[PDB]
Amino acid sequence: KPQLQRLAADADVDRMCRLLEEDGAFILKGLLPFDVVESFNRELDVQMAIPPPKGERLLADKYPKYVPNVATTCPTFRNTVLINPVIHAICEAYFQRTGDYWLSAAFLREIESGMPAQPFHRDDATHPLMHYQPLEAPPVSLSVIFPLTEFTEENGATEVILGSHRWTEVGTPERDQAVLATMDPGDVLIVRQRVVHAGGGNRTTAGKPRRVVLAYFNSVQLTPFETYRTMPREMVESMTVLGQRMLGWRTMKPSDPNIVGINLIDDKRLENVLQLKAADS
Amino acid sequence: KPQLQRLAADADVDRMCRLLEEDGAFILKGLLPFDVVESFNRELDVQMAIPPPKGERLLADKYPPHFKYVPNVATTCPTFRNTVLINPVIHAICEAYFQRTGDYWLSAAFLREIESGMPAQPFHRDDATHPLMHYQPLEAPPVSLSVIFPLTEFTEENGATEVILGSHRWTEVGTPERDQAVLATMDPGDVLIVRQRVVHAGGGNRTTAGKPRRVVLAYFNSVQLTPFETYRTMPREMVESMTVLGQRMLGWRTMKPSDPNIVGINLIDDKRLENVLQLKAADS
Ligand SMILES: O=C(O)CCC(=O)C(=O)O
Ligand SMILES: O=C(O)CCC(=O)C(=O)O
Ligand SMILES: [Co+2]
Ligand SMILES: [Co+2]
Repeated sequence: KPQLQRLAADADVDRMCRLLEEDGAFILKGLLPFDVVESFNRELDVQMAIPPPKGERLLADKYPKYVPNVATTCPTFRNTVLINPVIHAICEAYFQRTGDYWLSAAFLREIESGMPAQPFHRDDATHPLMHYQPLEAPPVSLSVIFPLTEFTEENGATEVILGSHRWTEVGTPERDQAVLATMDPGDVLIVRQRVVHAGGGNRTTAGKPRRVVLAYFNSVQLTPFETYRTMPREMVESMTVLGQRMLGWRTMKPSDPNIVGINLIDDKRLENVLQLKAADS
Repeated sequence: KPQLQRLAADADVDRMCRLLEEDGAFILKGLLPFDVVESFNRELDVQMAIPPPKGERLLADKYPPHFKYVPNVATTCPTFRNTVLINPVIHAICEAYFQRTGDYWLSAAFLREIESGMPAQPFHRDDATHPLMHYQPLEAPPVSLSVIFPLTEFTEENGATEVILGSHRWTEVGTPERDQAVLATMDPGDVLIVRQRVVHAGGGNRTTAGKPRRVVLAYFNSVQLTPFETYRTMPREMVESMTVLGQRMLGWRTMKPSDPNIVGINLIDDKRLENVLQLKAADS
């Protein structure tokens, strides 16, 4: 079976745009240096050391390993991994027909030994209107998957069904129609809208949990699933302009016919109503 | 030639949804009281009195000088925020119309005040703020609804909004002629409700004496779509003054798109936005 193509971090973005249309996904090898991986990894340990919260938990009081919206608690994500110039090179070429994009969610899944595999899916459930966009329409969503520990056949490496954005519906494919996304920490797996995929769980026995940070970059026409509006101004203003636009703190622009912009108030740019400073203001 | 159907404010909502299905639009007669209309205009007058720009006007700079514009009236006009925006007949229509998509909220609400001698608007669909709407099949769950408020009477002379009935079924907006449209001639207090994908335009003000035409447009869209105007800079005493419904409309609460989204949207820290904010509301 044709496997996921592996490209170097400085590969040709024109080539990456062809892989996403042909196969539906590709892999960047070693996009992020290991010490950025280790920084992010030690910042998530801090979060998994947080006391259990004495209130509701939307996806977590839903179940009997989860770190939501990692951009607000891990400075390594929001100030390094969020603004990776290769990723933004891929998003600009990918989103060229639909316009500006921003971060709709970024969270952590940890999969301990003995956990079952994840069902086949598309990342289409949060904004169900995507279910009804035809294949030829400008894409509105792009999945960016960061292995924080090794992805293996044995620990549940993500399974991607190549070319499956051409199916109208998911149905119920069998694990054997997919290929594995084995990767080193620092690698990245990019997944096109409508491509069927599934985490593999962790059939192992010895205690080594698989770690994956999942970032969904959507058209700015699509409401961010995570709202980053409660960040402190002081944390917001030490980000770059690029980061603030991802986290929804600036006015944005879908491609024409939206000839004005989006996320604005007082007929002014949100960053000017708030008089927002930025690290690269 | 068939016209827009005027209904009673107390009309069955199935009747309303039905007319949005085949005609694409209809009018409610006498939804808002006159006392509600006159103070909205007073508040708009307070805002119209303000000289407008020492600089950039994102929307107003983008369109010819054929109208005057007051943006995001929910933040400056108490009558809209506390009465018009939470009108139950408007919400009965929305809850029935957005049944398949789940929660809806307010993408924008603004005043248009059109001066005599301005030319007619061109026939558009309101699928430009979110261009992905062009691509939904007609039969897919709708994600946008336009609510058009006469703040003066609408007449053939002042430019009552021109609606082409059934135009949401067309493949393309195309090259439409004026007498394809029927006029939403209305009096202050009525409401024009216009389904997604209906082709339409504001008329030219061909009056010679009297006050300009005023219309307030409110766009309710699925909570899946990003609001054009963001109400996140309203004062906390102002937002806590609103009702739960009013706060859900203006983006201050976690919302729920239909399944397969079984979690929601507009949340943080895996909790509801209003919980994280300890947000009081007027009726909870
Ligand atoms: O766990 C993985 O590697 C896949 C996660 C995923 O695709 C999801 O959580 O939707
Ligand atoms: O409907 C009206 O009269 C106002 C004009 C309009 O529809 C628009 O600006 O989109
Ligand atoms: Co997924
Ligand atoms: Co319009």
